[PDB]
Amino acid sequence: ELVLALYDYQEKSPDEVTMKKGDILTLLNSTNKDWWKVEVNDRQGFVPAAYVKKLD
Repeated sequence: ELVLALYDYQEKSPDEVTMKKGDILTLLNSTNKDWWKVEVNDRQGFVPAAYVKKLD
């Protein structure tokens, strides 16, 4: 399942990942209402669910 970064997000903790607006990410875990685990290129970690949008 693919998602679109709606906004830039810079990582602020060791479970997080940095993404840039318009980036296309792989949705890994949408279990948490607030933080979704995504893959941005080679790196995986959590971003705000609200800053990404399911395409798929």
